[PDB]
Amino acid sequence: VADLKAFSKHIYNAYLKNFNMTKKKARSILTGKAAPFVIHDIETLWQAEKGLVWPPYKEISVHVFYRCQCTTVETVRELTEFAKSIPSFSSLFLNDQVTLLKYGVHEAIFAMLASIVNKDGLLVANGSGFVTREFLRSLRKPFSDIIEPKFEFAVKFNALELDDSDLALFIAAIILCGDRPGLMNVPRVEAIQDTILRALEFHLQANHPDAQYLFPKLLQKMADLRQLVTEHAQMMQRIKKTETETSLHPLLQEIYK
Amino acid sequence: DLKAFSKHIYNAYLKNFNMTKKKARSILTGKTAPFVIHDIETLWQAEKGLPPYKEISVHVFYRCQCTTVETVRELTEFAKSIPSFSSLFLNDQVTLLKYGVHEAIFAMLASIVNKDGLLVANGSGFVTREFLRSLRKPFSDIIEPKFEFAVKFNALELDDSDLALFIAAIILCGDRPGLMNVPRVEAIQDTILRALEFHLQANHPDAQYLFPKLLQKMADLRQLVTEHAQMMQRIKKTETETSLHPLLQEIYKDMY
Ligand SMILES: CCCCOc1ccc(-c2c(C)ncc(C(=O)O)c2C)cc1CNC(=O)c1ccc(C(F)(F)F)cc1F
Ligand SMILES: CCCCOc1ccc(-c2c(C)ncc(C(=O)O)c2C)cc1CNC(=O)c1ccc(C(F)(F)F)cc1F
Ligand SMILES: CCCCCCCO[C@@H]1O[C@H](CO)[C@@H](O)[C@H](O)[C@H]1O
Ligand SMILES: CCCCCCCO[C@@H]1O[C@H](CO)[C@@H](O)[C@H](O)[C@H]1O
Repeated sequence: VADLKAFSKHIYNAYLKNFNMTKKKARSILTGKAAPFVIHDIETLWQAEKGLVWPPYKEISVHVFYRCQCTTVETVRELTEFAKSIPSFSSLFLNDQVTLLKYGVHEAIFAMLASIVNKDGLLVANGSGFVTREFLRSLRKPFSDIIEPKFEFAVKFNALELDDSDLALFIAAIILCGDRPGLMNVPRVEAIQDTILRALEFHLQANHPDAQYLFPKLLQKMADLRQLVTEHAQMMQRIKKTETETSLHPLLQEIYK
Repeated sequence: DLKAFSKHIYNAYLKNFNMTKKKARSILTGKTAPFVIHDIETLWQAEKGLPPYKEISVHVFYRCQCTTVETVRELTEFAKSIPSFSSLFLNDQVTLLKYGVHEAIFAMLASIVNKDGLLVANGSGFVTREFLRSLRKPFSDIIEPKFEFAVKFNALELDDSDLALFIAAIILCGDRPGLMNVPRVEAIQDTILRALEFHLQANHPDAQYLFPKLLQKMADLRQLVTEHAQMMQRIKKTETETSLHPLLQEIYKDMY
C-alpha cells in the first residue's frame, strides 16, 4: 500500500523534472492567468518564425510538418529522461528500453498533446504561441488528415479531467508495456506494467474519489491510443510514398521501419 | 579540454569495472591466492565454495555467457558515463554497444589473463587454459583464439589509463551498421583517438609506434568478433540442447 504511494510520488517527480509543459501550466495560459501569439494564417506564421523563440522551405504545409517533427523529436528527448528516471525502467537492458520507447513514445505524445489543447487550437513554442485548429484544418492533405484526429481524441480525453499527477502514472503505464513487438524480457515488463496500473487505480481512488469508473475508462483510452498510432503510422506510410518533397527526420525513420 | 576528457573517461573506467588490470596483476603475481580450476572436481568445488546441467563443456559455455551479460552491464554504464555518449538518442546508443561490446570484451579479457589461464569469480578463482582446451569442439574452438589475441595484446604493456581510452574508442565507433547520427559519432571517436594518442605519448614516452599499433589491434578485434559471431551462429544451429542468452541472441541476430 505504502509502496504504490511511494511509486506514484517518484514517477510524478520524474514527470515534473523532465517535461517542458504540464497540463497545469497550459490551463493557466489558455485561461489567461499565467499572452501567446495567435498563429492563424501565413501572415502570423511568418511573423512567429521571426519573432518567437523556437530545412529548405518547400511550401506552407510542409513547413508546418517540419515544426511537428521538431516537437516529436524534442518530446522523445523528454520521454527518454522520464522513463530513464524510473528505476524499474533503467533496470531493463538498454535495447529493451529502446523497444519500449520505439513503440511507446507516440501513444504518450498524443496523450500529452491533450494537455496543451482546447477545441480551437494548440500551444506551440514553450507556450508562447497558439496555433488555431482552423489554420491546421486549412493545410493541404495529407497533412490535414494527420493532425485532425489528434484534436478529436484530445477533446474526448480532456473530458476525463485528469491532472498531472494522473498523467505521470498514465504515461508511465504507456511506456512500460509488455505488448511491444520484440520485447526480450516480456514477463518482467508485464510485472512492471501491473505495478504502475495498480499504482494508477490507487491514486485515482485518492485524487478522484467521486469519479466512478475512471480507471476502466482510462484503460479504454490506452486502447484508443493504440488505434490512433496505428492509423497515424498508416498515414505516415502515405507521406513517405506520395510526398517526395518532404524529408523525414532520422529518428522518425527509425520508428516507422 | 582533452586532458579533462581523458581523466573523465579514466574515472568512469574505475567507477564501473570491478576488475582492473592493476588488481588482476596483483593476483597473478602474488602480492589471497586464487582457487585453480583445472578439472571437473575443482570446477564442482568452485560451484559450491566460490539452467539445466547438460554437460561440462556446455556448463562452462553457460558461465561464459554470464560473464558477457554482466560485462555488458558494466560497459553500458561506462558508456553512459561519457556525457557525449548519453546525448545520443537511445537507439544509437544500443547500436554502438550491440556491435561494440564484444570487441571491448575480448580486449578487456587480456587484463585478467596470463599465458596459462584467466581469473574468474571476482578474482577468487583461476581457470586454466588446458582445461578450456580440454573442452569439446566447438567450445574449444571458440575460447582458444581469444587467448592468442589476449597474449599478443599484453605485449603492448598497457595499463588502465590507456585501456579506458581504448575501450571508449571501441564503443564510440562511427562504422557501426544502422547508425542514425553518423557524423556526430565520427566526431566523438575522433576526439577519443586524439585524447588516446595524446595520452599515449605522455604515459608511454618511449613507446615507438604505439598508437598505430593500437589501431591495428582495433582492426584485429573487428576480425576476431566477426569470426566469433560465425562460431556462435553455428552453435545456435548445430547444438539444439545448448540455449543462448536472449541478450546474445539479439547481438548475433544480424552479424555476418
Ligand atoms: C491535439 C493536438 C493536435 C496537433 O498536434 C500534432 C498533431 C500531429 C503531429 C504529428 C505530425 C503532423 N506528423 C508526424 C508526427 C509524428 O511524430 O509521427 C506527429 C506527432 C504533431 C502535432 C504537434 N504540433 C506541433 O507541435 C506544432 C508546432 C508548431 C506549429 C506551427 F504551425 F506553429 F509551426 C504547428 C504545430 F502543429
Ligand atoms: C582470453 C580469455 C579467453 C577465455 O575467456 C572467454 C572466452 C570466450 C567467451 C565467450 C564464449 C565461450 N561464448 C560466447 C561469448 C559471447 O559473449 O559471445 C563469449 C565472450 C568467454 C570468456 C570468458 N570466460 C569466463 O568468464 C569463464 C567463467 C567461468 C568459467 C568456469 F569454468 F569456471 F565456470 C570459465 C570461463 F571461461
Ligand atoms: C544493452 C546492450 C545492448 C545490446 C543489445 C543488442 C541490440 O539488440 C537490438 O535491439 C533492437 C531493438 O531494440 C532490434 O531492432 C535489433 O534487431 C536488435 O539486434
Ligand atoms: C529515444 C527513443 C528511440 C526510439 C527510436 C526508434 C528505434 O529505432 C530502432 O532501433 C533499433 C536499434 O537501435 C533498430 O534495430 C531498429 O531497426 C530501429 O527501428
